[PDB]
Amino acid sequence: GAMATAMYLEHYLDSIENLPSELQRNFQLMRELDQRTEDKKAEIDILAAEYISTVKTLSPDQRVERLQKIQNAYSKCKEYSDDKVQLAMQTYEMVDKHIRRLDADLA
Amino acid sequence: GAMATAMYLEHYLDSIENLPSELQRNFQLMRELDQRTEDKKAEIDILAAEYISTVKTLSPDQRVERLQKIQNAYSKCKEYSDDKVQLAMQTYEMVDKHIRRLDADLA
Ligand code: NA
Repeated sequence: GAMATAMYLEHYLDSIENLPSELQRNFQLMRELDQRTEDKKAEIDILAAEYISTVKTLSPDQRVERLQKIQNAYSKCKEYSDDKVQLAMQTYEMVDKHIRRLDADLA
Repeated sequence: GAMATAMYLEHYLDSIENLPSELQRNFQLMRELDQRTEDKKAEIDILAAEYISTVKTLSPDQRVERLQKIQNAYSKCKEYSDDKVQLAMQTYEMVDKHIRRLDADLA
């Protein structure tokens, strides 16, 4: 059913500029949350790359410093990732609600 | 419009370094904007292809992840087409004002 997928997708995309109020909200919350996730990813990239290059210049405590510090950033990034997945599923019901009504009014 | 603008560029054919700064800026922005506009429309076609071809096997959370990217790109084209209209309007109204000084002077 690629026909219906496409048809519904199109009809949806012509409705973006006035979605339901709670749906815009959810998309905005997901955007802000995606930012927190993108930033923590770029942050982890540094701590990783920095640790790799400057690896030999480190004692046993200075190694256990960076790892236990990176563990904190990975754990934090995961909270965001897990939250997004929940906020996404919640939003999917709203999108399915909207497309059904949208396409009922177009029939 | 275009014809006026074509004749304006024909006047400076050799001496394009004489051509006003506000106008030389705008003529580039129009060319840059057209690339960014033409890229986003292509990106949307690919993203929509991915979505049509794999929606059946995608979980609700993943269906929303895809929909985020397509929405945002679709918003960006809408934005880039409003930008192109208003930039060409401003560029054309500038060219007209510059034509009135050169060719259509009141003396
Ligand atoms: Na006069």
